[PDB]
Amino acid sequence: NAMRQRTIVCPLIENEGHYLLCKMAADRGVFPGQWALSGGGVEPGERIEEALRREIREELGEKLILTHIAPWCFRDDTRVKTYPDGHQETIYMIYLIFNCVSANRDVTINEEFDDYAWVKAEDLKNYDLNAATRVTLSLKGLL
Amino acid sequence: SNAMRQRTIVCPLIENEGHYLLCKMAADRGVFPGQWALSGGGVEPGERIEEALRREIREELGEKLILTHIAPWCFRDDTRVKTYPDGHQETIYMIYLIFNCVSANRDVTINEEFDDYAWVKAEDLKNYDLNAATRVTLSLKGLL
Repeated sequence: NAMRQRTIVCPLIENEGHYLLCKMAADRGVFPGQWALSGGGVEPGERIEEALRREIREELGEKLILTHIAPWCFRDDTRVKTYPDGHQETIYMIYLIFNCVSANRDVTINEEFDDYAWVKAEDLKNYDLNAATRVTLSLKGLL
Repeated sequence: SNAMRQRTIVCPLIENEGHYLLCKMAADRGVFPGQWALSGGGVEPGERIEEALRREIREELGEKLILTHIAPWCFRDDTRVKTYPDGHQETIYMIYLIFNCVSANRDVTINEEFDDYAWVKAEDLKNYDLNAATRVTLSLKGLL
């Protein structure tokens, strides 16, 4: 019952009353094509905002310009991952969620996603959100 | 990649009847020796962060203090030189996970990290020599 610890940095990116959501690539997860916030794990020797900027660059492209980044909220969770050989790993995850504002809307998604959208705040509640994203947006009072 | 030691810290802001618990760090150890502080410590592998918080409270403040409300509040990073009892020092890159907390009672037994403790109302906080991290946190809370 192997374990891993992951500190996840997650930007909630706003631009003119719209928030960026990304559609998870079809091969990811149990429910194909749910919408989510971007983000990923901090690497050893990396400051948390450096990790956030790296994740944004990797997933959303280097043309997206951030005008503001600030810590917002955190929580933890656990996930049991089952491997092809049948063994399972418990992943202890700490979510660090940041409020961010972008200057622009230019996004080039990587292989993690199949689509993206700048969603009007009042429209977020109509999207097929993944579980973690639903929890986060509910905390923000956006749903 | 920088070469610093890293640590995730869980930190409770503990209120009881409108007073906040401050602890005075011993003069020869800690990130902020000799100043008044919010407590806190590291998360171990396999521990949920609230379990780590509760463990740290039990170790530093004793088993009799009962936490009746705990909720994530805010986070930030910090870099500080930590002092050890043997006299050596290290620069540590820390993530602070700060929780809003309420205790049922005021029974505290402090460990060797501290040499005093007090339950302090907001109006009186600036009267204490608060460490830099504690001051930033209490400001974010609107108490300062």
